[PDB]
Amino acid sequence: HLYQDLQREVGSLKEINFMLSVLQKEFLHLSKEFATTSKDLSAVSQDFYSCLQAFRDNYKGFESLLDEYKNSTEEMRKLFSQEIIADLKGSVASLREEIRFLTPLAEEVRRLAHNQQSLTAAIEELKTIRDSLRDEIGQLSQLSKTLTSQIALQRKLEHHH
Ligand code: NA
Ligand code: NA
Repeated sequence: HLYQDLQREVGSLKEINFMLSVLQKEFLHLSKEFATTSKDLSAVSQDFYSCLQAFRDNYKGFESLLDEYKNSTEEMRKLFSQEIIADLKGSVASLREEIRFLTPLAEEVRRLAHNQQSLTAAIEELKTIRDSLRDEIGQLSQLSKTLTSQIALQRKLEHHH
């Protein structure tokens, strides 16, 4: 019931992995389209590729962590503290909300540029989203890395049985 509870809360990680694959390329494309129009917008759009790639690099690790929680022992669950579970839930929820904001901005920038409108607010929003995603994907990455290492060490120390 704990695993079915957290899994419901976090949702499909594969869905996030796929959507970030789509969006990282959409924004690399945008970065090439505007290289000679807005240096500033091109730079932030290019930044999004590596920012989103960090989640994909860690995707197998995140799925593995969820599986470990699914098959957890009484000793393993102590590593899954309430603080850590809350951090997992809140960073994944943050990713989903940020993606909701990020998705329409590529076309919005294309539309603004066509009608010669100011790109300032779009660039500011893209910078804010990039920084937020960097923070949350990095927190998720570190959380998963630490927990998996702790689980491995606990199992290694149980090997004597
Ligand atoms: Na596309
Ligand atoms: Na968090």
